[PDB]
Amino acid sequence: VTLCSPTEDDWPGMFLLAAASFTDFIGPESATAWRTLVPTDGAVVVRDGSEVVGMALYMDLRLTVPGEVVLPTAGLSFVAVAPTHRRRGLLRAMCAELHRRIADSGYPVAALHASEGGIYGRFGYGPATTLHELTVDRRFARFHADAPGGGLGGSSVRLVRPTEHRGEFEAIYERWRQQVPGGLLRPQVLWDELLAEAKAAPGGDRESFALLHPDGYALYRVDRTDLKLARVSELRAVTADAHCALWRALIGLDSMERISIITHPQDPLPHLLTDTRLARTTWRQDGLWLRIMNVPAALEARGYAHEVGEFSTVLEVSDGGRFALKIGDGRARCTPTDAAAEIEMDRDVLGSLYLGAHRASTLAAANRLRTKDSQLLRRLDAAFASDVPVQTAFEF
Amino acid sequence: VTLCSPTEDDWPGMFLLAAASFTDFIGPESATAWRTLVPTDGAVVVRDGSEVVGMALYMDLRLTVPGEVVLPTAGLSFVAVAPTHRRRGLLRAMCAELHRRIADSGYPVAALHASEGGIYGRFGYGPATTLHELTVDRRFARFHADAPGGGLGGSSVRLVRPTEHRGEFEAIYERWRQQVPGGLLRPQVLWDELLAEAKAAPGGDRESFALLHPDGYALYRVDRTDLKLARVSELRAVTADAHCALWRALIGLDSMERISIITHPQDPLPHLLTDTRLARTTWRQDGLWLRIMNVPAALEARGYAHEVGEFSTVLEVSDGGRFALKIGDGRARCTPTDAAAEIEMDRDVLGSLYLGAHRASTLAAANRLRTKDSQLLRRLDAAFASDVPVQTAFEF
Amino acid sequence: VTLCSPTEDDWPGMFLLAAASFTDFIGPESATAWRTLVPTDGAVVVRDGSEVVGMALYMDLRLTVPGEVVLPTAGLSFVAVAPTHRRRGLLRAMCAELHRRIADSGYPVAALHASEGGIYGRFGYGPATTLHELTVDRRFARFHADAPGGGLGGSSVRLVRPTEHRGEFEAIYERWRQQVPGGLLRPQVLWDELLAEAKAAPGGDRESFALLHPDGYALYRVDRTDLKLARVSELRAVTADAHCALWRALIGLDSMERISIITHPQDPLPHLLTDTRLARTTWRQDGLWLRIMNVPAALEARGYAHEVGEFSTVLEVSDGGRFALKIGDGRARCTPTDAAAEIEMDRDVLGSLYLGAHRASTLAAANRLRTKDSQLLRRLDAAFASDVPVQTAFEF
Amino acid sequence: VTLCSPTEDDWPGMFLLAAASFTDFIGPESATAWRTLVPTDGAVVVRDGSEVVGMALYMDLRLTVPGEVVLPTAGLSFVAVAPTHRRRGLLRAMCAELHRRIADSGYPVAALHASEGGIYGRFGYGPATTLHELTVDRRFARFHADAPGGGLGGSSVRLVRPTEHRGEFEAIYERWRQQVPGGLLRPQVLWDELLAEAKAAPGGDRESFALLHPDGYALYRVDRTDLKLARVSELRAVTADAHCALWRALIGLDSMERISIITHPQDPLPHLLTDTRLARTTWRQDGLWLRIMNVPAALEARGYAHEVGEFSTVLEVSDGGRFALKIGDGRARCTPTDAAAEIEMDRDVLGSLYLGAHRASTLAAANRLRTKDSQLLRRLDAAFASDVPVQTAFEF
Ligand SMILES: Nc1nc(SCC(=O)NCCN2CCCCC2)nc2sc3c(c12)CCC3
Ligand SMILES: Nc1nc(SCC(=O)NCCN2CCCCC2)nc2sc3c(c12)CCC3
Ligand SMILES: Nc1nc(SCC(=O)NCCN2CCCCC2)nc2sc3c(c12)CCC3
Ligand SMILES: Nc1nc(SCC(=O)NCCN2CCCCC2)nc2sc3c(c12)CCC3
Ligand code: NA
Ligand code: NA
Ligand code: NA
Ligand code: NA
Repeated sequence: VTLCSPTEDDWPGMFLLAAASFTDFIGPESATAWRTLVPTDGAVVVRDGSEVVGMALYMDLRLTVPGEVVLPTAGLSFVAVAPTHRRRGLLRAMCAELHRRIADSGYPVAALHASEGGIYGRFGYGPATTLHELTVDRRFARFHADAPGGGLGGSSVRLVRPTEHRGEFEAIYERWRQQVPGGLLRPQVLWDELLAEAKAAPGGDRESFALLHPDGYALYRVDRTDLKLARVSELRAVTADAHCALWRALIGLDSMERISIITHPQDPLPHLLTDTRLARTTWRQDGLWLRIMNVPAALEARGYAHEVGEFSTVLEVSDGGRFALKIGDGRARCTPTDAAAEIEMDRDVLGSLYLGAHRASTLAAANRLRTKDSQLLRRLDAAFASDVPVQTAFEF
Repeated sequence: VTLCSPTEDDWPGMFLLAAASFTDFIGPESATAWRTLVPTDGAVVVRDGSEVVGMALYMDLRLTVPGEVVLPTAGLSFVAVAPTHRRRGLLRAMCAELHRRIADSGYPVAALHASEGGIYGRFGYGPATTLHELTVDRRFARFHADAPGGGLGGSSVRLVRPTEHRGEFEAIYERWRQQVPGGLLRPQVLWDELLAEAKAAPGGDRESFALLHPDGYALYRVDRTDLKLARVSELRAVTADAHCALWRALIGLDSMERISIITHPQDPLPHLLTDTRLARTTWRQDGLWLRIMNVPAALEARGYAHEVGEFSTVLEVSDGGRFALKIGDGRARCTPTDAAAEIEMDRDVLGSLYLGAHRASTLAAANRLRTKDSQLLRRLDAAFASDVPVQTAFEF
Repeated sequence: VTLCSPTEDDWPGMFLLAAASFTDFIGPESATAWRTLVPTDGAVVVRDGSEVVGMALYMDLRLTVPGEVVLPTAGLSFVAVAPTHRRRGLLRAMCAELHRRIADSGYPVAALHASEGGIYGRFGYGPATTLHELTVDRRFARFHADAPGGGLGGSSVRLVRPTEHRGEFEAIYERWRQQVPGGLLRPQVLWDELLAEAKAAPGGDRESFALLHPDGYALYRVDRTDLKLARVSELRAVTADAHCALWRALIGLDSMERISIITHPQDPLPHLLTDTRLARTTWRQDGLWLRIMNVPAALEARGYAHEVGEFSTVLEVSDGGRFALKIGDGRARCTPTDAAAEIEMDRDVLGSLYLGAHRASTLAAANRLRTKDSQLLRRLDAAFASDVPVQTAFEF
Repeated sequence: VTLCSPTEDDWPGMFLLAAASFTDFIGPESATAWRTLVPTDGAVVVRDGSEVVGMALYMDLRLTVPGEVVLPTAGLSFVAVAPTHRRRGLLRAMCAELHRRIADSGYPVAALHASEGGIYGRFGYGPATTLHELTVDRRFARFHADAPGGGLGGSSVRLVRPTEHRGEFEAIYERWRQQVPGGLLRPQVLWDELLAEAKAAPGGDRESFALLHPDGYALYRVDRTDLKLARVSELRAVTADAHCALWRALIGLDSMERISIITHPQDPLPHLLTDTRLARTTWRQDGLWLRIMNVPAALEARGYAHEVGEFSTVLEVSDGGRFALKIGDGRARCTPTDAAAEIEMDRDVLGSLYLGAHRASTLAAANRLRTKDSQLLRRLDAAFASDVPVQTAFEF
C-alpha cells in the first residue's frame, strides 16, 4: 500500500475503479476531455503490492468570488477507495498528499462537489453554495403586470438546436461566469462534452432544446419517464430582461404540466408570477464545497460590502494561523499576529462564509464560529455578504 | 347582497359556511376561544335577501418587528365566499370594508396566512416570512465536536406531559416572541386551545410529548400513519444552548427514523451535525403575509441595521403615498414629499421587505421594485435586513 | 442517577416513559393485567436527582422446550431509556441488575421480544424462534386430493364471536402450549386482554371473528385500510385435521382476495394446496430471544433426538463456564470440567441453538460456534434439532 | 395434431413460439449455446396440419445430490403451448413422450424450474430447493467480533472485470458444484453466455463487476432503475473464509444503500453481522423441481445421515412401485417387495425429500406422506436430511 502519481499504464485500472465507484460514469472516451484539466502531478493512486485500490486528483479551475475576482482553484474529483480496502486510511493519505501539492503549487483555494455531506468537513471543506430545485406547475403560471416583456411587440427569444449555436452559448456563459460568485471558466472540451449530451440517446435521455436570447440561454429536455415534466439543465442570464424572456418562453411549453430547474435560493422566478407559490422548492442541497488553502491570500483576494464601515479584529483558524483582519472600503488586509483572538473557527467554516452563502450569525448560533462580541458578528455578517447572489456553475 | 357587521344570530350561518369552506375547522366550541380576539366591528358578513354567503374578520394581534418593537396588527381570518356566490365581487367588497375599519382604527399593519398564494397580492399583502420543513434521518445524526452540550455532566432537558408545565411553556414563549421578528403574543385562550390538541384523539392524532429546558421547549407527536416519523409541532428556544439541548433529546428518540419540523431558513440545526445534509429541506412555503396600512408609521416604528451609514431617498408606494425616507443610526424618518421618486413599488412589495425575509435586490431583479441607482438598492438591502432571523409564530 | 425497585408512586412516571418510548402502548388500564405477572423485585427504575429516566422489568413466564418440558422463564419487557439520557450506560446498569436478580431467583433462562435486532446479542440473548408471514391469494387456492377433510360429510368448524367461546379457546391453547417448543402459559388476565382487542374500536381495528374446531381455533379480522385482506392474528391447532379444517374455512372467505398469518417456517399450509407457491412468504423476522442463565440446568432440562447415538464433548461458553457434555437416549448430563474445550461459543449462540430453530452447522459457518471436529458438529446439529417444530406463543 | 421430433426446419417456428411464450427470451443466437445441451431425440414439437403449436425438450445435466454423488439429470425446458391451442391436452401428450424417452435413456431423475407452481405436481415433479432473497441495508451493517477476516493484515479479495478472470471463476464454480447438493455442471457455452450478460447493454442492464478471492467470487451489478441497490447475481464460496471476505467487500460498496442476493435458507450472512435483522428475507420461492424417474436407482445413489442407526421399511410410491427400503451407514438398499407398505407418497413428494430441503414430518402433517409409525417418520426425517445445505446452481 504505497502512494504514487499514476503513469499511462495506471489509467485503465483507475477507469475500472471509476466504473465500480461512480454510477453516473460515462466512460474512458469522455474522460479524455476532463483529463486535459488535470495538471502533471495532479493525480495520486494507491496500488496493492498490481491493481489500483485508491485514487484522487484535482483539476485546474478558475472560480469567480465576490468583487468579480477570479481565483486559481484546485477542483478535487475522481476520489475513490476500492470496496476491498475501506477503513484502511487510504483517503486520509491521498487527501494529505494532494493538499500538500495544491498548497505548494500556490492555489489559494480547493473546491469539490460532495458525494456525501459527512466526509469532507474534517479535510477542511465547508459547503459554500446552495442548490435549489424549483418546479413550476406552468398551467396556472401568469406573469405579473410588473414583469419585463409584457408588451407583445415581438419575442426576442428563439427555439434552436444547441449544436448550431455553440458560439453564442459560450459567449453568454463567459459573460455570466465573470460577473457571478461561484462562476467557473468552462474550457472548450467541456462545451464539446455538454453539446454531445444534448443529442438523444437510444433508450436514454431525449433530445435537448435551447431557448436563445442575446443576453441569456436555457437548455431543457423532456424527462425520460415523466413526459409532462421539462427539466431545465442550464439557464444562464446576464440581464433581468433575458431571465424574464427565457421564463416566458418556458411557461409557453403548453405540452408540459411542470418545468423543473436546479437554481440558487435568490432566483427571482417566483417574483415574476402573480402567485409566488406556483414555483415550489422541491429539493435543497449543498452545491460547491471550498477549502481555503491560504487564509491571508483568500481573505485579501475577495471584495467586501462597501456598506459596513472600517473595522479590525483578530481571526484564529484552528491549525490554520492567527491573523489581524482589517476590512474597509470593500478591501481586506490580513497579516500575522500573536495578539488575542476575537474570532475562532475551524477551516471548513471559513470555506462556508467565503462566497457569502451562509451568515456568520447562523454558524455562530451552532457554535461553529466563536466570538464574545455580537457587534463584531454583525460586522463580519455584513462584510462577507455578496451583493450578487452566489450561484453554482457546473458539477465536476 | 348587502354588507353588515354580524349579530349573534348570524354566527350559526357563519360556522356553516366555515365547515363548508375550511377542511381543518375544529368547530364552534374552539371558535369561542378565537372569537375573544375579534373586536366589536371586527367582522363583516354578506346575506342574500336569509343565509350567510360571505364573511371576513380581523383579530387584535401584537407582532414583533426588527428592533424588538411590538406593533398592533389586524390579523385577517375566517374569510369565505359561498360556492353558490363566486365571481360576484363579494371578497373585494368585504376586504375593502375591513381595510377601511382597520386603517380608521389606527392599525399600522394587517397580517394573514394565505390559503392560496395567488389571491392576496392585489389587496396589498406581500409574503413576509418563509416556512422551511427540515426532516432529519436521526439514525445517522451525530453532533459536531463544536456543538454545545457535548460533556455528559447531566441533561438539563426533561420529558414531560404538556398540560402539567403550561406555566413554563407560556413564560418561554413570552420571552421568545418579544425578541424575534414575526413573534406574536399568544393570549390565554390559545394556550387553552393548544394544550387540548396536545391530548390523544380517538382514531385521530396521538398523544403530544414535551421536551422542557429552562430556556426552551419542543412539543412533538408521532405521525398518525407513519409510526417511524416524529413531528415537532413547536420548538421555542431563547438561547443557543437550549436549541442544541432540545435537538440532542429529539435525536435520542431511538424508536423513530425521522424527525420533521416546520422552522425558518436560518435554523442552525444543520450546523449542529457532522453531516449538514442529514437535515433535508422537504418543503418551503410563504408563512405570514403583511399589508402595510400606514407607510410612514410602519417604516418609522421598526429598527434598521446600524452597519449601513446614514442615507436619504424618496419612496413612492403605488396608490400609497410618496415619502422622503431618511435612515441612519438604525432609525427612519418618513415624511410627505412631492419631490421626484427614486424608488417605486406596489404596497405588497413593501410588506415583503418589512420583516427582512426578502432582499430588495431580489424584488428589483423581478422589477417588483424600480430604481435607477444600484447604490441605493444595496443600501435599502442592508438597512431592511434583520440581525435576528425572521420566524413564524403560529397560524391564524 | 441511582438504580432502585419502583414504589407505587414511580408507576405514573414509568407509564409516561412508556407512552413516549413505545408507539403500540395501550395505556395504564391494560398495564394492570401485565403488572400481575411482574414479581416483587421484578422491576428497576433510574430516577434523575425526580422523574423516571430508565426502567426494565421481567415477568414470571412458563416456556415449553423440546421434550415437552416447561421451564420457569424471566420474560424481560418494558425496557426504556429516556431520550434525554441516551449513551449514559443506563441500559447496561439496569440489565446487569435484573440478570443478577433473575439468576439469584433460580430462573434457568430469560426471554424477550427484540424492538431492534442489534441490542440484545451483547447481553447474551440469541434469536431462538423465527416469525414467517404467509399471504395466500385465496382466489386461486385449491386443496390437494391428499389434504384431510375432502369429503363433504359436514364441516366440523363453526364461525363464532370470540367472547362467547373463551372457555374453548383457553382449553385448546393450554393443550397446544404444553406440546410445542416456544409454547407459553397464557394466564387469565392476558385472555381478558386478548378478548377485549377482539371487539371493534371506533376508527381503529374492525370486529374479530373466530373459526372454532374441537381441536383448533383461528382468530381473524379484516385489515383497517385493505378491505380485501383478512389478518389471522392467531391459529392454534393440536391435530393436523384441525389445521386443514381451519384453513378450508379461511380459504372460504369469498369476500377476501388475501389471507395473511404470522406463523413458523414449518407451517404445512403450503403443502395443503395444489400450488405451494400461492402461500408466499411476505416477511421473516426473529421471534423470541433466549438468554441461558444457568448452562448446566438448561442443557439438562430439555430432551434431545433419540436418533443420534450417545456422545461426549466439552462445551466452553465464553465467560459462562466449561462443561463435560454427555448426550444419549434423548437426555444430557452437564458437569464442571477444566479439560480442554472441543466447542466454544458466546452465551447468545447457545440461546439460538436451545429450541432447535438454528443449526450448529449454520452458526459454525459464521464462526459464532468454534470446533475442530466436523463429526461433533453433525452430532450437535442432530441432537439439538426438535422433532416438533418451534413456534412463537405471543409477544410480551 | 401429431407429435414428432423437430427437424432443423422446425426451429424457426419453435423460436417464434418461444418469443411469444417467454418474456425473458434473449433470441436464436443465445439459443445456439443451450441447443448443444439438447441430445438427439431430446425435443418434441406439435404441428397443426404447418406451424409449431407445442414444444418441449430436455437437456443433459449433471446434478450433485447428498454424499457428493453426481447423477445424470434430464433438465426439462422450452415447454410451450400456443395460446391458440390451450385446453387440448398438448402438454400432457408432450410430457408423456419426453418422460418415456428420459426413462428409456436411463436418467434416474428429471429436473425443471417452474414458470408457475400449480402445473408440475401432477407430472410427478416436487419442489426440491428453496430460493431466499436477502436484502442488506449495508449502511448499518457491522461485522461481528467472531467473523473471520477481522484483522486488517490485507484484503485477499480483488475487484475485477468478469471477462479477464473466466478461468478462475470456472475453477471455483467446478469445486463448488461438486461439493454442494443442487450443484450443476456449467459447460463452456453457458460460461460464454454468462460473461456476455456481464457487459453493459444500451438502455438495458449496467456493467457487472466481480469480487475475486482464491476460494470464492461474487458477480454484481447496480440495478437499472434503483441506483442505490446492488444485485449480487452469483456468489460461489468453497470456504467460510471466502464467504466472509466476499461479504466484507460487498458491505464496502459505500455508494449503495442496499445489497440483494438470491441465496438459500441456510446462508450464514445474517450470523456474520452484529444485527442478524439487517439481512431481511424479501422473497422466497421454490427453486429446482425433481421428478424421480427410477425410485430404486435414485434412493440407492444418494448418501444418508450417519447419525441415524440402521432401519428398514416398505415405501410405496403411488403408481411408482413398492420397495423394501433399508438405510444404514449412510447407504440405502431399495428392492422390489409385495409386503405391506409402511410409507405411502405420490412421486412428487419423493422429489421434494430427495435433496433434504423439506422434512418428511412437514409433508406428513399435510398428509402428502402417510405412515402409522411416528418413530419411522423421525428416522426418515433424519436419514434424508443433508449435512451440506441444498443450494440452487442456475436457472435453465
Ligand atoms: N471530474 C469529472 N467529471 C465527470 S462528469 C460527472 C460530474 O460532473 N459530477 C460527478 C462526478 N463524479 C461522477 C463521474 C466522474 C467522477 C466523479 N467525468 C469525469 S471523467 C474524469 C474526471 C471527470 C476527472 C478526470 C477523469
Ligand atoms: N383564526 C382562527 N383559527 C382557527 S384554527 C386553524 C388555523 O390556525 N389556521 C387555518 C385557518 N383557517 C382554518 C380554520 C379556521 C378558519 C381559517 N380557528 C378559528 S375559529 C374562528 C377563528 C379561527 C377566527 C374567529 C372564529
Ligand atoms: N409486556 C407488556 N406487553 C404489553 S402489549 C405489547 C406487546 O405485546 N409487545 C410489545 C411490547 N412493547 C410494547 C408495549 C408494551 C411495552 C413493550 N403491554 C404491557 S403493559 C406492561 C407490560 C406490557 C409489562 C408490565 C407493564
Ligand atoms: N433452457 C434455456 N434457457 C435459456 S435462458 C432463461 C433461463 O435461464 N430460465 C428461464 C427459461 N425460460 C425462459 C427463456 C428460455 C425458455 C424458458 N435460454 C434458452 S434458449 C434454448 C433453451 C434455453 C433450451 C434449448 C433452446
Ligand atoms: Na482588534
Ligand atoms: Na434624496
Ligand atoms: Na470428550
Ligand atoms: Na419392515
